[PDB]
Amino acid sequence: NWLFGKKRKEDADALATLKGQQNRLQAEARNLERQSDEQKILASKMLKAGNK
Amino acid sequence: GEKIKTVSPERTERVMDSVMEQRDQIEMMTEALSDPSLSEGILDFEDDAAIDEQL
Amino acid sequence: MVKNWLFGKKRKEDADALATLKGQQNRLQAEARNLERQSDEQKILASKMLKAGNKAGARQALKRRAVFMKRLNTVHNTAMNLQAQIDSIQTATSTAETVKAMELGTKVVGEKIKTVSPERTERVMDSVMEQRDQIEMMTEALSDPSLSEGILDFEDDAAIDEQLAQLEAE
Repeated sequence: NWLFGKKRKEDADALATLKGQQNRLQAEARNLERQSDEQKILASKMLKAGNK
Repeated sequence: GEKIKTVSPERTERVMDSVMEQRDQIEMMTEALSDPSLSEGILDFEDDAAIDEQL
Repeated sequence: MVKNWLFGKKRKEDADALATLKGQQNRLQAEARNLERQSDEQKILASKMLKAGNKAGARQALKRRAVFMKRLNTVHNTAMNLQAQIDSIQTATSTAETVKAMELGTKVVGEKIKTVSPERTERVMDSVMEQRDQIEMMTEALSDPSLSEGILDFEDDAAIDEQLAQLEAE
């Protein structure tokens, strides 16, 4: 009876937790990619400016 | 420290998880046995119309 | 009559630890009382230095009193910390007993749930439903009105219709 709704709620909560954690990981990956692109452009710029 | 090592928090988590699971299983077993579809059994084909008029 | 050897051993150890903590707490309370007495004496002395016409001595006595009250505060806080440790010991003991009781109950209910599983209850209820259906079909087969009726009107109730009409007119 009422246990079926509880099971559905538990599955939905577990999926919500997993998706939220995946959202944090995707945000961190986006930040890392931003930093890597910035770093590549900076390296090209300072090689233009003459340092190895 | 000796007490905390004996009854660790992981042990309490296991005990409470077992209590929750067993409570769920007792509820499901005791609601399976109480399904009104048996004592009802045969239901109105007219879908309560005769009992409506009786009331 | 089961002896719990380890339980009694640990009980003696915890009782000795509680006795040690209570004794040190009592010592700290006595020291706090003595420091309060000394502070009161210093305040009386400060009052006498004020009356006699010696403000420097009054300031001296009040500084000494301030040191005594700071020591009193430190002693009182230490005694409160010892009380907190005693409460932690008693809370850990109670929590251990609660977890043991819960584990015992869980063991019993687990044995019951394994014996009468939910699949077993599903099988029993399915058998009850099937047998109820078969009893209903058997007991309605035997009650078909076509027998006691048997021969039905070829005119299809016309004669009985007119008989009912004639009895109504009667």
